[PDB]
Amino acid sequence: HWGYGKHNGPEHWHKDFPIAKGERQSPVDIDTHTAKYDPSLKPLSVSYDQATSLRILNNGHAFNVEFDDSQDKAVLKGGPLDGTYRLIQFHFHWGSLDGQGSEHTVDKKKYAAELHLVHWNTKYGDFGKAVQQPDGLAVLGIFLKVGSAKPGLQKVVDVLDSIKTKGKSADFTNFDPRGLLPESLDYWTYPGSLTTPPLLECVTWIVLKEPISVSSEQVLKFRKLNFNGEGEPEELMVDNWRPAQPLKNRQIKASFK
Ligand SMILES: COCCNC(=O)c1ccc(S(N)(=O)=O)cc1
Ligand SMILES: COCCNC(=O)c1ccc(S(N)(=O)=O)cc1
Ligand SMILES: [Zn+2]
Repeated sequence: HWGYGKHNGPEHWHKDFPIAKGERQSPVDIDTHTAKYDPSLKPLSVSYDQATSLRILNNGHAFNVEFDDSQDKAVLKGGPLDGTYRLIQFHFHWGSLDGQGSEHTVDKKKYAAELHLVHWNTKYGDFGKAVQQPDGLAVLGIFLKVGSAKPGLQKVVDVLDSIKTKGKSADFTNFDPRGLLPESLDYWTYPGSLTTPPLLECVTWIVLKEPISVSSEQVLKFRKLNFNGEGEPEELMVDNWRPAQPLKNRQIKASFK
């Protein structure tokens, strides 16, 4: 099936997911000079105070922290969005070395990793119906650079030993995703897609300008995870990022002057 290796990686995905060559694919390079400030964007509202994390899962492509999305407990609104988008999960993409790992790039610069907080538009009732809609999803993307440790990430790092291999899950309640955000909510936004198969073109991307810093030890712990299941030959979970895709007929808007 699909992956990140030579024989099943991004350059192969189009054969089973032809939208891989579509008109609004993600990620993209964010050329900061050609992005345009958009005074029509409303203030962005990240409302995570009632977030209810449930579980962490190694799905063979990344690890997901899942949330209870049966009510409006952790939502994203404002910015480019109409209405309310409910948080369902977050995960990361990262590299084998600190000089790569992000999916979006900024003036071609790659960060060590990228966090994706995935939300679905509540007008569609649940995630599965939302991914049938051109405005079904909003993903908040946050770059990670290696420097000082991020205290609010440590609880994630500490549980990874229990989900080393594909299909493993563990209880992960009472985790506050607000500890993963940078100080500033300045962002760029554009219409795009899921960055993994099935590559559906449902996402309003909101990519924060300010990276968070994580320590070398924190990202090394990400790199000890496995793509494979237990008892299978070990392939380290590293470089699980899709490269930047053609911008095509899209303009990136900035929330800041
Ligand atoms: C199952 O053993 C390996 C044989 N399969 C493959 O090599 C393969 C490669 C690419 C795709 S993809 N990226 O178009 O979906 C799907 C399958
Ligand atoms: C209908 O898809 C089946 C499951 N896939 C997902 O939920 C999914 C969510 C977010 C991203 S990402 N990397 O764009 O944030 C990629 C995939
Ligand atoms: Zn992602």
